[PDB]
Amino acid sequence: KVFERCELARTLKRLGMDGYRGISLANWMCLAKWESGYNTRATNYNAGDRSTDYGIFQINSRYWCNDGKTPGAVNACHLSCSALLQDNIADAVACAKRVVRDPQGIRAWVAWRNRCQNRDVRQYVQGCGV
Amino acid sequence: KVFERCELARTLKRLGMDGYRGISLANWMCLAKWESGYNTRATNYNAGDRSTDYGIFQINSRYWCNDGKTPGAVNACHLSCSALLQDNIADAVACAKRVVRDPQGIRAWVAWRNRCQNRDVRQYVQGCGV
Ligand SMILES: [Cl-]
Ligand SMILES: [Cl-]
Ligand SMILES: [Cl-]
Ligand SMILES: [Cl-]
Ligand SMILES: [Cl-]
Ligand code: NA
Ligand code: NA
Ligand code: NA
Ligand SMILES: [Ru+3]
Ligand SMILES: [Ru+3]
Repeated sequence: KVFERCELARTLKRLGMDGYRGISLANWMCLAKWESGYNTRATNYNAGDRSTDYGIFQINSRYWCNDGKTPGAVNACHLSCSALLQDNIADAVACAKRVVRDPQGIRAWVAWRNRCQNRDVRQYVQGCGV
Repeated sequence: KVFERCELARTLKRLGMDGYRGISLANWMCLAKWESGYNTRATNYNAGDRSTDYGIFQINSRYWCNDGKTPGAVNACHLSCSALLQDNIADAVACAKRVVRDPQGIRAWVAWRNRCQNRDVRQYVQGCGV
C-alpha cells in the first residue's frame, strides 16, 4: 500500500510514533518518504552483505527481520521480513521502535542521516492536523 | 491499461502531482504522453546497456527500480519494476516523485525536454476540469 502523506502521519501518531525515544512525527515521515515513498511494498537488495531492506521503513534482513535468505542473520524484531511487506503497518511500526531503542537511534538509517537530519522537515506534517 | 487523457489528469491530481517540485499537472501529462502514450504496460528494452524503461512514465531499471536483469543498477526508488507495470499507478507516481527530487528534476527524461520543456502544454489538461 502507498499511504497518503497525512493518512500516514495520523496512522503513525495513533500508534505512538510522535515523540518516541525523542523522535518527532515529522522525522518518521521524512524517513519513510525517502526510504519507500510511503509504499509498504518497497524492497532493496544489498549486495555487500546479501541482505534486503523491507517495507515502508526499509528494515534490514541481517539484524531485524528473518527472510530465510540472509547469512549471519539475527531476528531482533522476531518477525518474518514478509510481515513488513503488508498493508497493515502495525508490525513495521513495532520493529522501527525496536530499532531506535538501540544507542544510535534513528541514525540507524543512512537515508535519514543524509535526507532529514539537521534539515527542516515541517513540510511532512504541515496541514495534516496532527 | 491505457488511460484516457482527463482520467489521467484527475488520477495524477488526486495523487498530489499538481505542482510537485513546481511541476505542473500539465507537464506530468505531457511526460506520460510522449513516454508511453499513457500506457501502464509500456516497456522499452535497450540492448546497449541492457536496461528497461517501465510503465506510464518509462522509468529506467539502471537507476530507479530493480528488474533483476540490468547491470550497474542502484534501485533508488527501492521498488520492483513490476510495480511500474500496474494499472494502479500509485507506486509509479511515488517513484516519479523520487526522480524529480534529484537535481535535474523533470529534465531527467530527455523526451520531456525535446517535446515539452519551454513549450505550451495547456492542451493536455483543458476540458478536464482540473
Ligand atoms: Cl535498519
Ligand atoms: Cl528515467
Ligand atoms: Cl540514494
Ligand atoms: Cl516548433
Ligand atoms: Cl477546463
Ligand atoms: Na532489490
Ligand atoms: Na502489521
Ligand atoms: Na522512493
Ligand atoms: Ru552524519
Ligand atoms: Ru497544520
